[PDB]
Amino acid sequence: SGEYPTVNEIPVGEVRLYQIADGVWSHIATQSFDGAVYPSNGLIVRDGDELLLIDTAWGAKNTAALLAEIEKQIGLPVTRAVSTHFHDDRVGGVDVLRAAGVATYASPSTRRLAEAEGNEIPTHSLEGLSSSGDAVRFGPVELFYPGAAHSTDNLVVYVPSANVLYGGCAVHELSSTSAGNVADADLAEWPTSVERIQKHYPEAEVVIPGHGLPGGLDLLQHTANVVKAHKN
Ligand SMILES: C[C@@H](c1cccc2c(-c3ccc(=O)[nH]c3)c(C(=O)O)[nH]c12)N1C[C@]2(C[C@@H](CN)C2)OC1=O
Ligand SMILES: [Zn+2]
Ligand SMILES: [Zn+2]
Repeated sequence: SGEYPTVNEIPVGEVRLYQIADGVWSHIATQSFDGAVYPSNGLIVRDGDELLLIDTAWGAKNTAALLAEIEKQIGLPVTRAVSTHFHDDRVGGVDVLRAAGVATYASPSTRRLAEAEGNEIPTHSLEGLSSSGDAVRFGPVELFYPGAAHSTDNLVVYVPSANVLYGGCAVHELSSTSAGNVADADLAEWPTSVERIQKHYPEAEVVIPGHGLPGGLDLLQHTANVVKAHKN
């Protein structure tokens, strides 16, 4: 009823949307992995009379529910989607999107890693993002490669119209006490990559993590702290 949704307020197999700013929503879904339940976030950005989707809802059925929730709450067509790294909470559901007529995009590095690991594979390659600090425009957002962090391929997304920074899983929520799932992370480079984000988006007003509650710029420094301490 207004608060940011958690696993406790999302019906089973359901998706909720949360208005972040004018023409910017996050989407929140729930999924089970290795016997535990987790929330995860993505982004929706108005693209004129179309919508740009950032990341799936972690699963084919979740992502079908996501499209239905978008049509119910927003009513504009999702035409393009970007996956910010190769894990299932970012690409799981790309096959559903592609069959729905959504054009799916990711960096070549993400597409390679998804294919190698048996995850669903976005159709289109996003060039110009292979060196840390690279940035390219994509409809109403800027895509930024900060360097290796939560994964070697993780991208972040900035909505300049609203100064919204979508950090993806390279950014953790403030309540985070751990670095999350670090199976594919580079703990040594992660703080340097967060520093690049901080330097590049100093005017960010909202910071959205890959999982958990949005906040302000403090999420960036907190993420660095938790990752450095995890490594220690
Ligand atoms: C699908 C994703 C995933 C699954 C379950 C939980 C998480 C969390 C997380 C978030 C908060 C928290 O408190 N704990 C855990 C994150 C995260 O931090 O982004 N990712 C999760 N995967 C799977 C995988 C691939 C590898 C295969 N060998 C394992 O590495 C991942 O990042
Ligand atoms: Zn991940
Ligand atoms: Zn994640």
